[PDB]
Amino acid sequence: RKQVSDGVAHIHASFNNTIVTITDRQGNALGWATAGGSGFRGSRKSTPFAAQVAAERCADAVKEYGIKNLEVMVKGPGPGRESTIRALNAAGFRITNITDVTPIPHNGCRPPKKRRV
RNA sequence: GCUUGAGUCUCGUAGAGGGGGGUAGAAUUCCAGGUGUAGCGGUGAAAUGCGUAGAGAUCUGGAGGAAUACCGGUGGCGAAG
Repeated sequence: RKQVSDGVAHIHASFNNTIVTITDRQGNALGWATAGGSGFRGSRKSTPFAAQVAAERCADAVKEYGIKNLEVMVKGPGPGRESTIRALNAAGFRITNITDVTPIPHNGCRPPKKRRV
């Protein structure tokens, strides 16, 4: 409907997935799409190429809004995160800045006991 | 008998030493919302499980429990824990 020209992107980046969702600095969501929502499975769904395709299916999914400026909130380990930031840059968005917003607890809770092979 | 051992008094310095009572910010979880769709989750690959009664993701508000990131250093205190 309307125009923003400067939105916000959020790349949740797990070791198993990398979901990318956009809003306009208001929490009112606009467009979301996952690396897993495109037929990919197994290790294939955890590749930076899956990140590229995901970026493309958000970029096309936002053409009506047509923002020309982006800020990216990269969170969590990213295998595919490393390449997602420049795919959007090429998708017709002059990314202003990147920000590592990975939440760090002040020893609030006991973490789960990780893999023990 | 004596004052060197051992004790007492006057004056200050450092400290995660101990007990009790207050309070604070991140973080996880749940609930109430607003937006928002087909996925989420995990794996060697899957499956159980979760999702159209609207999940996952995003912003706001609330509730409860536990512990206090950097400072931090084989640095400090304590008879040991």
